[PDB]
Amino acid sequence: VSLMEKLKWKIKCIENKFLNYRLTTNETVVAETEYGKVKGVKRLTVYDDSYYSFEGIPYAQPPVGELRFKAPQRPTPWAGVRDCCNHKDKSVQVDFITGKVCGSEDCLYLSVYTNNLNPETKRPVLVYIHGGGFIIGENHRDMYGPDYFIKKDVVLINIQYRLGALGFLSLNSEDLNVPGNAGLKDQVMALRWIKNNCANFGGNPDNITVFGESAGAASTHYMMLTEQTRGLFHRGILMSGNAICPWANTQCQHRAFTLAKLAGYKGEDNDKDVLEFLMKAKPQDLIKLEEKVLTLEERTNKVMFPFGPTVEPYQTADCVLPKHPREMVKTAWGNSIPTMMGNTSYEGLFFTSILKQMPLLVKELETCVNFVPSELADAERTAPETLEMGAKIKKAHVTGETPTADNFMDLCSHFYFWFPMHRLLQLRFNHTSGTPVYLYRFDFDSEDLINPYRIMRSGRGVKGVSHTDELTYFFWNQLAKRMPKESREYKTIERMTGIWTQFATTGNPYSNEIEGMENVSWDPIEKSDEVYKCLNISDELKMIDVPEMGKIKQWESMFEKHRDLF
Repeated sequence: VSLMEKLKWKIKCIENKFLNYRLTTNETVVAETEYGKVKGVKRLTVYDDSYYSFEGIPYAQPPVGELRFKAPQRPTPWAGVRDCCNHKDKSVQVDFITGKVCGSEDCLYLSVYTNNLNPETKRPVLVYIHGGGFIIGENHRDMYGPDYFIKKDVVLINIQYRLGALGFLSLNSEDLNVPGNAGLKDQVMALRWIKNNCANFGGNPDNITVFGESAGAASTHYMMLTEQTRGLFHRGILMSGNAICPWANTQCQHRAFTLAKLAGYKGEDNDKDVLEFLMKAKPQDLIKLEEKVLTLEERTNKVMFPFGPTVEPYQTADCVLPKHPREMVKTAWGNSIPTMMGNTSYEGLFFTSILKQMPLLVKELETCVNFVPSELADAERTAPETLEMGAKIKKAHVTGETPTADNFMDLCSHFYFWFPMHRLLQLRFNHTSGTPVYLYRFDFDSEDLINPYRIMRSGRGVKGVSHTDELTYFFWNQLAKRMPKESREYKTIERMTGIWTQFATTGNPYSNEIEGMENVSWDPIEKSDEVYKCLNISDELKMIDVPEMGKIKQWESMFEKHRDLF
């Protein structure tokens, strides 16, 4: 458990060291950027492809010292040619295997990849925003390698942004000018850099697609909601997440004091003095104590992370979320670009690790009161309003006589992913105008090719298609290897990067380019279909009604006399 793969991870980080060097070439090139010239280097893949790599391009000022917790400031445009032949490090975070803190505050970088720099005509630009709960993640190629996408004629850009309290501290007093959402404002400025720089790498600035998985999906949705990013891109793909997910959003303004207190602060709960302490502390001490900010009860109520995107307590210079997610769906420019959304066929299997420890988690399901949406439920969660709402949940997911893991994990698929998706689509349908949304369901199961997230649900061996299982067919990671191109895994890489690039190009995810799509006719959802159609992606590709629709609809029935709140 962990120490097992702790040494594994160690003896697979040193691979990535011996393979990264080996796959480096001598072919350097220089591209224009608005801040000055940048030097990249051609790299190779295990499939005998190659691509140009520019890593460590700053899109903002290093947010250190006085810039800590504040909105990003654009960088200093440099003389000469800046080295981008190496990664820069990841935002400060608790690494999943080591367990202790890694990364740096100097993390506001993006990386640009493409198989050809002078291309004949201009390529679609895909911008990937990583997930990780807004508390972990990176654009390092041990985790998100572009090796599969650069088989296609696209420009791929992978961004970083501030995580944890360093990204998402929020304070009421306008005075202190720490409204929240620093990490989302980082994303905004990365997208602004992309808009005005992608042409320098062969990109088409009229054909940008933003996509992300989990917190990166919530992020992509936030970038579709704010008027700050209006017009800055043209398609969005939400993979296992949106901004009205219960975990995508927390009111955290009174949690800074608690963080300060855990770290040694002596003084009041006044924000000015709380800030003066948190500005002086070592970044790693804060990040390691993040752990403990949420209260014992906040956890019962399913608040997942102490700091994250929030409704800002006032709107200044660079605001992005002046209002709650459901309300921004109203005039949001992004409802009017082509969109694809989807989930895996067993998201909640991504709770085995948690559940393993104190299986008491399961008895929750005896009334399911804790999974009632927080906005409908009472603080104690025993108002007859709440016990009866929970009975509705409880019936949709408890299958027989007594609750288990599968019911709990199945319940989690809906609480954290499918139900919010449903709520978003229906809100979207009436804050709208003609704009296709397409649904997929990722249902391809394999153990011969994996990604690191599998050992951070330290599961190994276990079937079903968990949250994050799809990333393996989009991105290279240091646990990957060269599969034979007959294999079901290689074919799935082909299909997934093919569909995503097809969507990025025309706003329509279908083509006869895709072996296996030959019998797929895949149309969007509209305001009126009673039941959602989706492309189910397995060893075969098949259009089907979402199997989850029945459980979704009963979740909707908790709102039968609170319809305004649905």
